Amino acid sequence: MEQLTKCEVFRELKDLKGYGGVSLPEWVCTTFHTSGYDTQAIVQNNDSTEYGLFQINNKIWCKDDQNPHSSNICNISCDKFLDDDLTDDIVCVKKILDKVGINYWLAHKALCSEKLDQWLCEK
Ligand SMILES: [Ca+2]
Repeated sequence: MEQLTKCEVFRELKDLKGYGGVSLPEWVCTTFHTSGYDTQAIVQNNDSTEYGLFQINNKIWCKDDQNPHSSNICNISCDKFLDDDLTDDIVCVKKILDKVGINYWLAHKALCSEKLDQWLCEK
């Protein structure tokens, strides 16, 4: 467990601002509903494990020591998404948006396309 606060996420996701048409308040909203802002969120559900603040699965995007069938499109080890530096997470997230789009994150369409004003930080 290692969470950031809304305002910290707003500071650390600065590169994604505008990328793929998605604003910062959408990403701040999306990520709360995706991982609670916890950089070491790990969720195994059935056939895949999902890592970090962005919940990137070891199925298509990264290499996992316990799943050799991965496509590893991000060409990285999934554990590098469990640390405190979101620099590479952001790189992976740009490849996902290139290939799949922001709808990889279900909270976006469901809870974060409307009324983004509460997700603001002038702090
Ligand atoms: Ca990282």
